Amino acid sequence: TVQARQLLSGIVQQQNDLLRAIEAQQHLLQLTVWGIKQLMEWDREINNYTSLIHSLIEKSQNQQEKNEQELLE
Amino acid sequence: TVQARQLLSGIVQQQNDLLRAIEAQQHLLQLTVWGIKQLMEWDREINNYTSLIHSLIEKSQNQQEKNEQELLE
Amino acid sequence: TVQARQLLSGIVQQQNDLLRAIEAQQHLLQLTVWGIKQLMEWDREINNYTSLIHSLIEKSQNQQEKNEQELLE
Repeated sequence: TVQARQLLSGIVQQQNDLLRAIEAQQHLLQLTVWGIKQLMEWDREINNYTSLIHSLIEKSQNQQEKNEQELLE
Repeated sequence: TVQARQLLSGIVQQQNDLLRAIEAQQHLLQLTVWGIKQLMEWDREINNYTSLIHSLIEKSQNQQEKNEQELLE
Repeated sequence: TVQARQLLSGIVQQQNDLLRAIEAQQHLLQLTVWGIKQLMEWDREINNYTSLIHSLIEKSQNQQEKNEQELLE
């Protein structure tokens, strides 16, 4: 199981890596939006997805914390 | 195995969470492109990667559906 | 184990799919930044996160290579 636990641990870790990646690109999308916005429904679509994506990140963060707990058991 | 199935199920779920996150940031990138585009090769690079990324999302969506089936077995 | 190895292999694969997705959206964020930039601290925040995100992609790429090796064992 030790080697078994190893792979799953690097999968769980890799998922955390990906999530932080996704969060970091969010910070960047927000900036590009700000930039664009310094220069209609477009603003509406932006908010609909921004909310959606902040929603999905939260869920993932939560699921990440549970997967790491079930792995530590 | 029940607890074993549990972790893998939250990993599979987390992967779905990440994919939808990635898709939602795509909707947002498309919008920022539109925004930018309301104001050369740049347009070419945009299309090359847009296609690439829609390609990768499709594959992932497919692989997500298979991982969820192999887990339900 | 064969079926056991199967799921984990599609999870590892799915993670690669997601990473390449994330990298492809990076190429696109860079382009939208360039676009925006053709037209203050904003430039600083851009670099801080760009670095951060290139950092996270590297780590993930490395972790992807290890997970695929531990799975091939």
